Amino acid sequence: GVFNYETETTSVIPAARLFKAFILDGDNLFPKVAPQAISSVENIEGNGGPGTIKKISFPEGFPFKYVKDRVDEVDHTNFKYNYSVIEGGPIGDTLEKISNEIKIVATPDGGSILKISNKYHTKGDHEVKAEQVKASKEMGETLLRAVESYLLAHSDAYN
Ligand SMILES: CCCCCCCCCCCCOS(=O)(=O)O
Ligand SMILES: CCCCCCCCCCCCOS(=O)(=O)O
Repeated sequence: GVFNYETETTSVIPAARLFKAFILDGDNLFPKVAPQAISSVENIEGNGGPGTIKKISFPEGFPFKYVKDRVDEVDHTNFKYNYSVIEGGPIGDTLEKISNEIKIVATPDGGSILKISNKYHTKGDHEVKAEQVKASKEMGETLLRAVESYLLAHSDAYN
């Protein structure tokens, strides 16, 4: 079955610039701006388009060693990014896949709004724990703020 989780957050970065950096160049930025959140990002196969497999390794002492994500869909026009956690970390005999959908909307003040949907695909009927989702939300938030700060301090990047 599927557990559906949802949340929203704001950014001081315009939608397109944030999408280009935070979403489309997370491979480069995450290990650079938040090394104590993500140690490395490895392209296993593909470009960045649908089907691309990436291996995200976490620092020593983290609850998980790594996860492998698969790019599902990339919409440059509507700033939509869909990806799935397909292996590692929480994935195993209790959890088959986590399908994520991200959308970034412009706001008139020059910022943006992020809408993220998480779907936990469980096999035999595990329960998904509140502290698992809450941890994942904290990770995403840490990544966003660290990228945000970088983009404020590096005006020439991702224009
Ligand atoms: C293994 C996947 C689950 C990880 C949960 C981590 C939540 C907190 C992430 C910030 C840690 C570091 O934050 S930082 O302020 O030093 O950059
Ligand atoms: C409200 C806190 C949540 C903010 C959203 C954070 C989502 C992380 C984006 C990773 C995109 C890159 O993922 S990738 O493995 O496919 O390259």
